[PDB]
Amino acid sequence: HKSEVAHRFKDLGEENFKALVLIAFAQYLQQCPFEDHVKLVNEVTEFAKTCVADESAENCDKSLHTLFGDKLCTVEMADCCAKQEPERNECFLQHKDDNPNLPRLVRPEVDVMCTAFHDNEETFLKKYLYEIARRHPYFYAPELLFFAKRYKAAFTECCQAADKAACLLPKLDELRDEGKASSAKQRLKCASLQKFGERAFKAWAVARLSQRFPKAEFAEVSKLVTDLTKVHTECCHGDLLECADDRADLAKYICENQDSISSKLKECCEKPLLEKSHCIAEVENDEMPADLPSLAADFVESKDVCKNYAEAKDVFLGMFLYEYARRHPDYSVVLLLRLAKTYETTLEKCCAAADPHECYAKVFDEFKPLVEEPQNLIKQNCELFEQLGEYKFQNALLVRYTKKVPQVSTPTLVEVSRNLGKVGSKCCKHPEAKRMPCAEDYLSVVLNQLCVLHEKTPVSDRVTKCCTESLVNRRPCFSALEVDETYVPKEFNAETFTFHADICTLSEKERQIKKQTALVELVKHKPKATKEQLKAVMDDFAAFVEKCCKADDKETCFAEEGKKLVAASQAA
Ligand SMILES: [Zn+2]
Repeated sequence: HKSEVAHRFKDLGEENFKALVLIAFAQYLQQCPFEDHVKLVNEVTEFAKTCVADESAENCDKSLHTLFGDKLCTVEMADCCAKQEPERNECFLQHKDDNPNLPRLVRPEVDVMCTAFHDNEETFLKKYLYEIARRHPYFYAPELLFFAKRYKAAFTECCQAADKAACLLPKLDELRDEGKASSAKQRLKCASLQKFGERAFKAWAVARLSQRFPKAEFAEVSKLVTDLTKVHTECCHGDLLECADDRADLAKYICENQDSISSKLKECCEKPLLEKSHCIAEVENDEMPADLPSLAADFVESKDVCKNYAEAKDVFLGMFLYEYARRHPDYSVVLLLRLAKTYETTLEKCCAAADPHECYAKVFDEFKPLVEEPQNLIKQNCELFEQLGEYKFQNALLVRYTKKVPQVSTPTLVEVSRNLGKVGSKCCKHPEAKRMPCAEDYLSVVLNQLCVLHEKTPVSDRVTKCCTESLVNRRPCFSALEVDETYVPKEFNAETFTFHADICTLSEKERQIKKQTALVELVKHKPKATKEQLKAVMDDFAAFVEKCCKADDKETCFAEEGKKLVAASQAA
């Protein structure tokens, strides 16, 4: 590398460069309007084109953070812009806002959108990136490019359809659902790297890829872990151009040699660049090879265990996890990492003592309770889900987690508990030998969100403990939280329980959030009421809404009949 800017302009290409730069600025300055970033991205692009012509031109020598940050600083920001590199980039990164409280964007009419798509395609698609990047500062940048590709394809197709709204809206809504999920899933990776370190990510990545590619050798898996670690490190540090290039190259590497890795990549490697990576990242598990011995020979019984461990602890323990993860796709990543830490801690205390086998021989016995514990949670909560349904299952978990940590803000409790309820719809449909991976690694994402949303405004000593103590053990920690006894009941507030005619016109998603926001506030006001008791109060609520939405005058029904609800409720 002689001049870093131009180099990335050739590798990635103008379309992707411009995109990735727009995403970079959007994530760092989330409050600034669209027209400002467009001007900055344009000026970097035009600048990069001079460096392509001449790598010896003025300022092309500078680093990408310097080039990016100087350009943002022509525009929170005033704090960071006082600084030099690299502390400025750390500032910018610290200043990322998870819930920026931008308005949930209202979509124009489909006829209006398809006009602007044809008349100004470049603008229309640029504004998509902008708006998603702004609300999801931790979004996997190369992924978001693929989202833009899908979003583009949607209009090319549905704008030339007989019915446009019937074509377009279910595609765009489906796409927004994936976005939120991807975003949350990626927010975990960054949190893992940034709060727990590069070992956490490396250990995570060994487990996940070993499960995925069991016919791959250890040395082959360890390479893909190094490459995948680098890619997310760079993406989570704001090196978006370098992340996307390195990710692209890890995809060409894999696809070149599927034989060394897996048999499931036949279809993925016959796809466009953006879609290619997505496919690999989300590929099914390859068939575990049949001729695999017991793990106990090399790792429990052998006479050179402490010898091979002491020679290379991270090599050896990486092999353990490799060997254990490749033959247990039924286990969750985070379950596997507990066992890798259980086996780690055994070898540290016991290689020291002069009787090594006597301790080390009965290690696998320690795993038994760690494997049953998640399986018990999934069997039980999926039972509950299948019995109630998503909405009521959310309502139950809402009561559960509010009773656990009633100090947490109501938007967070409601958003988290709602997303905890979605595990049921995602994972319980699958069979028992494929449930824990789905479920427990989803809960990792959703709990990380509680942690992240809570991190900025900490009001719960329990949530801080469970979030900080161990990345791997979080779900056990949170599950183990019994109902809080210290909590003083919050005093009745008439604004919280005064509802308006607005409720009738809303969506089914939007409607039930409001009702769930009440149910938390009920649990916050009256925490000693049972799960049965509260049902009867929310019963009367729903029927009150129902009759006032069929009213001639809706305004007056919601005001007058509403106060009789709060009177009758507060009594019981
Ligand atoms: Zn960086």
